[PDB]
Amino acid sequence: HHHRSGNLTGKTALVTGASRGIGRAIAEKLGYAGALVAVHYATGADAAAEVAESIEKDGGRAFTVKAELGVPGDVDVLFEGLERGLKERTGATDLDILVNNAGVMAMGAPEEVTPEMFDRMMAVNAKAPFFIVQRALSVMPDGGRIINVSSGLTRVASPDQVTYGMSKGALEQIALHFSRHLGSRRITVNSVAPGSTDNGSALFQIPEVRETLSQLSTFGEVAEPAAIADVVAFLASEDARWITGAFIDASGGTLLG
Amino acid sequence: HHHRSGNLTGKTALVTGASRGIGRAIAEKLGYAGALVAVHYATGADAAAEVAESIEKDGGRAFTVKAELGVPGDVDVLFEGLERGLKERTGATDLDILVNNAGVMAMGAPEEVTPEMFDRMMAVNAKAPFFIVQRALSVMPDGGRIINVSSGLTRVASPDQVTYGMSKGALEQIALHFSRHLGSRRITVNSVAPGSTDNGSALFQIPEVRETLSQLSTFGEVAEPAAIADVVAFLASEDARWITGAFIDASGGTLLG
Amino acid sequence: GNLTGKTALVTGASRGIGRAIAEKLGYAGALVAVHYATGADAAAEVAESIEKDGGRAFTVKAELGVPGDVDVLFEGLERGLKERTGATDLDILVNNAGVMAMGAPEEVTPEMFDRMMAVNAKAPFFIVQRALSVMPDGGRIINVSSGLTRVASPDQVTYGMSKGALEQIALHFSRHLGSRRITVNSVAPGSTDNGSALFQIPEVRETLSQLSTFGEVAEPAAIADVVAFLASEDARWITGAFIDASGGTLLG
Amino acid sequence: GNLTGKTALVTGASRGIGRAIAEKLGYAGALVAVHYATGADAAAEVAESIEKDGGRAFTVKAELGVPGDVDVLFEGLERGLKERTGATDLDILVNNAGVMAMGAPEEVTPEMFDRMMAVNAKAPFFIVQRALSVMPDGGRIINVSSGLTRVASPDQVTYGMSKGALEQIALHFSRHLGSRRITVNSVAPGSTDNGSALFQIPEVRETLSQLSTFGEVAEPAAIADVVAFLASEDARWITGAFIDASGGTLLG
Ligand SMILES: NC(=O)c1ccc[n+]([C@@H]2O[C@H](COP(=O)([O-])OP(=O)(O)OC[C@H]3O[C@@H](n4cnc5c(N)ncnc54)[C@H](OP(=O)(O)O)[C@@H]3O)[C@@H](O)[C@H]2O)c1
Ligand SMILES: NC(=O)c1ccc[n+]([C@@H]2O[C@H](COP(=O)([O-])OP(=O)(O)OC[C@H]3O[C@@H](n4cnc5c(N)ncnc54)[C@H](OP(=O)(O)O)[C@@H]3O)[C@@H](O)[C@H]2O)c1
Ligand SMILES: NC(=O)c1ccc[n+]([C@@H]2O[C@H](COP(=O)([O-])OP(=O)(O)OC[C@H]3O[C@@H](n4cnc5c(N)ncnc54)[C@H](OP(=O)(O)O)[C@@H]3O)[C@@H](O)[C@H]2O)c1
Ligand SMILES: NC(=O)c1ccc[n+]([C@@H]2O[C@H](COP(=O)([O-])OP(=O)(O)OC[C@H]3O[C@@H](n4cnc5c(N)ncnc54)[C@H](OP(=O)(O)O)[C@@H]3O)[C@@H](O)[C@H]2O)c1
Repeated sequence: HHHRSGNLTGKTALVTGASRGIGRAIAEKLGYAGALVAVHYATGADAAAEVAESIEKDGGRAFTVKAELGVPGDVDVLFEGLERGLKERTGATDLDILVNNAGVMAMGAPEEVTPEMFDRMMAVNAKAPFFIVQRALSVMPDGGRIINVSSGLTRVASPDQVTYGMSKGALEQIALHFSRHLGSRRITVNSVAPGSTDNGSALFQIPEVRETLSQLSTFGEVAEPAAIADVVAFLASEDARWITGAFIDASGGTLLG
Repeated sequence: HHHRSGNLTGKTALVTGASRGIGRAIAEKLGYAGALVAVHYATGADAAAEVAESIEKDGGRAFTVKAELGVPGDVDVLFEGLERGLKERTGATDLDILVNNAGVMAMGAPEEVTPEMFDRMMAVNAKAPFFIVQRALSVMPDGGRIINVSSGLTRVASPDQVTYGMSKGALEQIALHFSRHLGSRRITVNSVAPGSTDNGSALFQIPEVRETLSQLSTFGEVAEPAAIADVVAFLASEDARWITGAFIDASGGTLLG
Repeated sequence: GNLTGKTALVTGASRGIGRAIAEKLGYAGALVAVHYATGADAAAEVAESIEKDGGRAFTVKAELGVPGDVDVLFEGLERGLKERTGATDLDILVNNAGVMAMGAPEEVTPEMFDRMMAVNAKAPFFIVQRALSVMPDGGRIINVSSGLTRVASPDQVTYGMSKGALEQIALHFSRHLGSRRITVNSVAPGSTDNGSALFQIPEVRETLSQLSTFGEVAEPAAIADVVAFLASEDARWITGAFIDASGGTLLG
Repeated sequence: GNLTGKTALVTGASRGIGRAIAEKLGYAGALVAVHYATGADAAAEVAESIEKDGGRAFTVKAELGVPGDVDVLFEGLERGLKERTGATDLDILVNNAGVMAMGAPEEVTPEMFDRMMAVNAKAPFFIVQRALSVMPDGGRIINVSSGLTRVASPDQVTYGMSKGALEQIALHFSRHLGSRRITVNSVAPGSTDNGSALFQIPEVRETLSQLSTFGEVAEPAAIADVVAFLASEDARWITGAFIDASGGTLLG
């Protein structure tokens, strides 16, 4: 197996929800840069394997980690798999880069939202990222990186996605408070807000929604996942060392009013 | 019983957590303005009665409603009591003004936050306000008002209150998304962000915290609850008809950097 | 009313939003200085309307954006306040006067830029500066901005720049003046019918109405009611703020 | 590097942050126009440093904030680009040049105000305007603002106003230029050691260091690395943004 070197050679990274979509693109980019990437998934193990194998065929290093998030024991399951894999491959449990990308999306009348729907959105999109950050701190060296994938919908009124917006609003608070907490350790903590992005899902196959999504960006297109990944990879690098506690707009001009 | 008239005469209002602190001040001000005020509480029934009686002795109309928020059946319990009281006193269940003020606060190391602590903060401060709004829409006439009491801590990094900050970040999203949803009904939906406010609690009796809280405002004082209530009462009035989807900074210059 | 015994200057009060603000502050009991550049008869009408409804008011001419402007304004203001009250004290300052323009960004000239900045940002700064010498503790400074500082509008970029500058006044002066308990805030109206012919053209009115989540352009009274609140003791704990009075124009 | 074949103008590149930006863009492969007002020898040093490390660069003199400034700048720039590349195409524009000042708000003069606005807001607007005629699709406009647009700083209110105006350029022009895929963004450095004597005074350096959550003032390279990212294809989906490169100065 040939080894491609890059700016993140020697670093380790966890990307949650890396089996497809934006997460996949993030893992691929971090892997290309030289980071040993833990490609996390809930149930898409074949997709996750494809990503990890892609990273390795291109000269990188990667492995998959299964953990359903939003249920009791989730963070323990995640970190058992992560730390086993990191120890096997590096001799240590150190985690340099954490990308909280896994999330769920939903569209529906606000009048129809149930308490169970609210709990699930909040459990996956806000609660799990908090507890993943909390657990990561015990193994993240000084100079680390935490990047939380939010949404432009925290700045664009979208009644049919209020629950989702609430969960991402909570997510964004992680960067604000933890950036200060972790300043002395030089761990940067930032939110990245993608605009509408073609994740290859069934919902993007629907003509009615797909038509309106393209016009949200000032560029008149939805994003390719790679356009979001390139921003995350920058934040994960030395070049973004003076950026912390920030909201980074990667929406292609969706937040212009 | 003598009747004092004001700008809100004929209107009805629910103020959650109106037994003490900011909520009490809000109820008193809305009552003085002529609104029939439902003074809500969880367990401080004697304090709630004192508030309602204060409102009535000053020429207004008020009654108390018990509901523990953040538990199954909470919104049903709340609205059973509210609607019974409104029907008894007005012949209708119409609710003109909704103030989501009830909330919990906590200070502690981020490393020590437990999942149970997170759930409770989110259940009371974000989830319950969402479901209260959802339920209120079925009884709120066009021209109504929804005011959510947030916190300046959504804009000031405060590691020992990250969980609280997350919950208020979620809360703030309610005004953004619902303002658009409800535009055609002319129901305004806004967030108000108090700065540190003397609520008469035990925590304000502690010298160490009380000293640092006073210096957060550019005025070098903590707020009196009445200073926050006067802002809420404005938002509840006709004079604030062109304000919706807004974050209203009632922090006495706490958010200046 | 709640401003009885207070004095106020409302710049650009001869018409539009400023006229509505003057009328509202006067009704609440403030002695209002009704400022104008060339609209002397319209200014006189506003002052008379305030008097007619039981208040006190007078007019003060000053063309803003030219050398000597703030001197002219404050000579007229302070003389008029001293004559009427026995003091030059100014409790409430509303920087409302402003100019608006639409055009392709490629056609903006340096002269157009200077004029916009001179009236919309520079004059408000020097008016605030001069007002500090005569504003008692518990005073109020309210700057009328625009929602266009938050909504990308290429045909109004120079106006946007000027209002972005104006908004910084509240940020920095709120901290400077905290110990005097003078609040300093920006109010951002949405599209508001100022009585100009522009707003009577159906196609233009329709387009502008759709900017608000309410599907209407504002009446000036809707903005004035917000300003009067900020000028009152009810807004004593609001300083350094951006107050969105746009009818939901800033929702994305 | 990732900017090979691209051309760039960095205003105020003779020293400080602009010098670091020029050096970084040149290392990435851009032909860099190193602009200055009076620092000709320092500008020459920067251009030589770029050449020495394998790149291409040249200097262009223009005093900004005076009549004819943009004409002088673009005559020099376009002639130099045409000579070196055969075209006047400008891919990357960095409005970095700016003036800073501290003093009591009561002592600010109209002349001080005009100078600050002329250099920090007006010249960037007219530079952008002129650049549109020679910027190809896929270009980049990056305006260097300041964290002080978000941190109340009474002794720097006029600077704050000027930077608040500057920030509006990205908002409005991002929408104007979307169909050309030219991104327009503001970068906000925190306190950054620009090599001036101010930063060698221990007491001042200590105070400024505490503004960042890292307890240090920035090296110019930390800011330049952010600008170089924005100038690259990696930032193609960032437009109309405020990018906080302040080391956690804006946390409250
Ligand atoms: N697409 C957009 O337009 C858009 C816009 C803005 C922001 N975002 C945000 O970007 C992130 C990625 O979005 P996307 O469109 O790439 O998502 P997507 O294609 O659905 O992919 C979701 C990823 O998250 C994982 N995941 C979902 N639920 C999980 C759970 N409960 N536990 C563990 N993993 C779970 C999935 O794993 P499996 O494969 O195992 O199911 C998958 O890898 C999300 O946070 C989303 O909110 C997306
Ligand atoms: N104090 C500050 O400095 C400050 C600053 C910014 C924002 N805020 C926000 O302002 C709001 C009021 O704060 P405060 O200081 O006035 O509060 P406080 O004095 O503790 O009063 C809390 C009120 O909420 C009620 N409540 C608490 N938990 C409840 C629950 N689970 N179910 C139903 N009611 C519950 C309490 O009812 P009982 O009397 O029955 O217990 C009480 O009426 C909160 O949303 C808080 O987050 C406060
Ligand atoms: N209308 C809107 O949709 C809208 C929306 C958002 C914000 N705004 C802001 O609200 C404020 C008032 O706008 P408006 O629509 O009411 O404007 P308007 O109807 O055009 O009235 C302009 C007022 O300002 C005065 N003025 C203009 N230039 C002046 C100068 N150089 N020196 C002294 N006074 C000058 C005018 O005095 P004369 O009568 O003597 O000419 C007049 O009283 C402005 O700052 C504007 O930017 C307006
Ligand atoms: N340093 C900080 O802490 C800091 C923090 C935040 C933002 N900023 C911003 O970052 C940018 C660069 O700041 P810096 O600290 O690197 O500044 P600096 O060390 O003072 O360098 C100023 C540069 O701008 C040029 N310049 C100044 N006035 C000019 C004019 N009227 N016409 C043409 N060029 C002019 C100078 O050219 P000459 O050499 O010919 O005089 C010089 O190259 C500025 O926009 C500043 O506002 C700085």
